Amino acid sequence: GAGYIDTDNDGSIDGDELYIDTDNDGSIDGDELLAMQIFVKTLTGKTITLEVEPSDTIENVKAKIQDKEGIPPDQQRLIFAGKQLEDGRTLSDYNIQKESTLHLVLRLRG
Ligand SMILES: [Gd]
Ligand SMILES: [Gd]
Repeated sequence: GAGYIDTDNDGSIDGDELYIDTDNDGSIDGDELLAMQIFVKTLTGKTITLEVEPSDTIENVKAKIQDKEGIPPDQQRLIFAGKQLEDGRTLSDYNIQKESTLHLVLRLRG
């Protein structure tokens, strides 16, 4: 879940006020302050917006794609600026940051 919250009480909803609730439990904790949105460009042309943290593993990222799109992780390979992404590494390992684009290609074995 994501929503705007008027933290500062300007009365004017601002860009630095998009908050992201990863757990979907109604709140943002200290860890979710670092949450971000990344984009995943698929082959159907559809672009998926993902809610992630820099500590998320690529395997987690793939699990989230399945929640949203129904695609099994075994069928998923992710690419970021050339480097294909290893399941056990994190978004931070690859220096994947807010509003980065990942490419989702089709995994074929052998
Ligand atoms: Gd504000
Ligand atoms: Gd939360």
